[PDB]
Amino acid sequence: GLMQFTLPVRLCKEIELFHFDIGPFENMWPGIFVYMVHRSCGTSCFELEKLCRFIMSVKKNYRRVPYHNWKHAVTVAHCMYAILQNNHTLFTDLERKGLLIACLCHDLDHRGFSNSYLQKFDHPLAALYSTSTMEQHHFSQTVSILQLEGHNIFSTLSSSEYEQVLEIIRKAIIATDLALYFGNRKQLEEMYQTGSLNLNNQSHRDRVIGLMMTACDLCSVTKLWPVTKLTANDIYAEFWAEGDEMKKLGIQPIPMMDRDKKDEVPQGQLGFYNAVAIPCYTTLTQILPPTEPLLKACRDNLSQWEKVIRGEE
Ligand SMILES: Cn1ncc(C(=O)Nc2ccn3cc(-c4ccccc4)nc3n2)c1C(=O)N1CCC1
Ligand SMILES: [Mg+2]
Ligand SMILES: [Zn+2]
Repeated sequence: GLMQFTLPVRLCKEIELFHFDIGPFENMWPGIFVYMVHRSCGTSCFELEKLCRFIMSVKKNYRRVPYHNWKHAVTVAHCMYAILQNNHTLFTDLERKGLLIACLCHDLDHRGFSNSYLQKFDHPLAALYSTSTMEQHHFSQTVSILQLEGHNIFSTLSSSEYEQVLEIIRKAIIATDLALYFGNRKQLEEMYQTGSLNLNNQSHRDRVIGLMMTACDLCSVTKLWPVTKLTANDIYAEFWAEGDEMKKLGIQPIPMMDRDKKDEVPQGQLGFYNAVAIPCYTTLTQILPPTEPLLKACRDNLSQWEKVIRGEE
C-alpha cells in the first residue's frame, strides 16, 4: 500500500515531458508504466499484485515485430500519461484508469500487417471482423487477458463502472484505426469552429478521446529528431515486409510498402505529416491547449524531413 515506484532523477524529470523516450532497457518499461499509473490515477487504482500480473500477460502477447511491439505499447501509454497530467481536471477517475490500459493494450498480438493485407490474404480475422480488423482483435485480446484468474485489475469497480471502463477501452482501441481518424477529426474541426463542441456531451468526449488515441499512437513524430528518424526504420521495416508479402500474392504494393522505392521515403513522410500528423496535433491543440508541445515537435520534425529532401541530410 505504501510502496511507490521511483525512477532515477533524469527519468523522474524527463518522463513528465511529451518527448520522453522510454530507453532501450526492456526490464525498466513495466516499472515506468506502473509509475505513470500511480501518479496519473493514484496508488489505490489497482491492486499492485494484479496490475503487475496484467502488465506481464500483456507484454507476453505482443510479438517480436520491428515496430508494433511491447516498446510501442509503452511509448503510446506514456504520450497518454503526458496528455492526462497536462489536463488534470478535464478527465474522470474512470477515464484515467481506462485510457492508460487502453494505450498499453491497443496493438495486442499485432503481426506487423495492415487491415488491407489481412483482407487480400483472406486471413480468418478478416472474416470475423469486416472493418477495423486488427483493432477489434486487439480489444478481444484485452478482454481475454482481463478474464485470466488474478488478472482482473478492475475487480473492485461496481458493475456499471466496470461496463463504462470497458466501453471507454473498446472505443479508445477502435479509434486507433487510422481509417476512422480522418472523419473523426473533420467532425471535431467543424464542432470546434461553429462552437458546438461540448465536453459534457458523451458523443463529443468519445470523439475527443479518439483524437487523443490517434495523437498518442502517432507520437513517434513528436520525439526528438534522432528518435523519430530511427523509429522510421522500424516502421518501414514492417511496411516493406508487408510489400514483399503483397508481391507473393501477385499484387504490386503501394509505394509506401515497396522496398524498391526507398528513395521516395522523404517525400512520403512529408505527405504523412501534412495529411495526418499536423492536422491531428492542430485539432488536439485547439481542444486541449496544453498539448501544444506535441504540435511544435511535429512541426520541427516536418522541417527535418524537408532538410533530408534538400540533400542537407
Ligand atoms: C506508423 N504509421 N501508421 C500509419 C502510417 C502511415 O500511413 N505513414 C505513411 C503514409 C503515407 N506514406 C507514403 C510513403 C511513401 C514512402 C516511400 C515511397 C512512396 C511513398 N510513406 C508514407 N508513410 C505510419 C507512419 O508512417 N508513421 C510515422 C509515425 C506513424
Ligand atoms: Mg494499431
Ligand atoms: Zn499503435
